[PDB]
Formats: sequence, C-alpha cells, structure tokens
Amino acid sequence: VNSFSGYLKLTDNVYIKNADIVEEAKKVKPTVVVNAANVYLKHGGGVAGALNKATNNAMQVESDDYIATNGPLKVGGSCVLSGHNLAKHCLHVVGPNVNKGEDIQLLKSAYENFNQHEVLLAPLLSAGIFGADPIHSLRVCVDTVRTNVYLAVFDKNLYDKLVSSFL
Ligand SMILES: C[C@@H](C(=O)O)[C@H](NC(=O)c1ncnc2[nH]ccc12)c1ccccc1
Repeated sequence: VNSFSGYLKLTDNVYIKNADIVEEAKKVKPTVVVNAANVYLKHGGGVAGALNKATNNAMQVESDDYIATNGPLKVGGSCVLSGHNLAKHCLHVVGPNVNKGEDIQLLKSAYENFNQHEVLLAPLLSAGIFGADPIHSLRVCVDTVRTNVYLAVFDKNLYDKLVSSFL
C-alpha cells in the first residue's frame, strides 16, 4: 500500500493520472521522482525546469557539480541524485529528444532505468517538447517497466487521449 491517490490502473504495475508531477511529489514525497533530463542536466523547461524551480534551483546546483565531476550522461542513461524537498531521490533519465534529431529506439533503454527502483513517480518520457509520439511512449513504458510506476501527465487533453487509445 502507498500514498498515490486517484491514479487509473492501466496494467499490473503501471498507473496514470492527469496531474502536475511537482504537486504529486510535494504531496506523496515518493522514494523516487523521475526527471525528464537532458545529457547535460540543464534543467531549463518542461518537467526538468519545473522540478528544478520547485527546489529553488538546488537541483541545478547539485547537477552542475555532478557534470563537472562525471561528464554528460548518455541518451538512454540515467543518474541518481537528491530529490531535495520533493522526494528522497531524483532519477534523472535521458529519453531521446526527437526535436534534437535523436534516435527514438533509445526510448526502451531509457525506461529500463526504471527497473532499478521498486516504485517511482514519473513523467511520460520523450513526449511533449521532446517530440516523440506519446501513445508510443506509453506503450514502451508498459512493455518495458516491470516495477511499480505512477505516471503523472500534465496536459489534460493528452491524458484523455492516452487513456482513450490505450490497448
Ligand atoms: C508529456 C508532458 C506532459 O505530461 O504534459 C511532460 N511535461 C510535463 O510534465 C511538464 N511540462 C512543463 N511544465 C510542467 N510543469 C509541471 C509538469 C510539467 C513531459 C514529459 C517528458 C518530456 C517533456 C515533457
């Protein structure tokens, strides 16, 4: 049993809600919140900008030290950093950005990072401003993640479209 409320059950392990991931994190304080990061951990907009703003820029400060020490992530890769005031940990996951010309086949690899954590609050990777088909991303999520994932979809029209088209 956990604290996530009002999520629609899609499969044995995947649940979905039309919600702002920042507000969900502030309410539940999950062990892991997933950020839709880029390889440089530059948290400018989207999920990343919103999470970072909610941490008063502490996420960015921590991320800059991470990159200075370790260099950029891989597309499809991840790192575990602090969740600051929002969660115990933040799993920064890099899905491919189609608007940058990156390979959508890497989306499965990106979702595989979720399997290292028993429960996660997460966004829909590579969708929205990352340019990929959101129906496809949800399919890859359900067909790749085996641990318990609570998906928070910001856009209301998108949420309705995803639910109504889900197989
Ligand atoms: C799909 C899309 C959505 O769920 O609509 C999602 N975006 C957000 O979650 C979002 N965007 C901008 N400002 C925000 N503030 C609070 C949340 C939030 C998203 C997922 C992966 C990559 C980029 C974007």
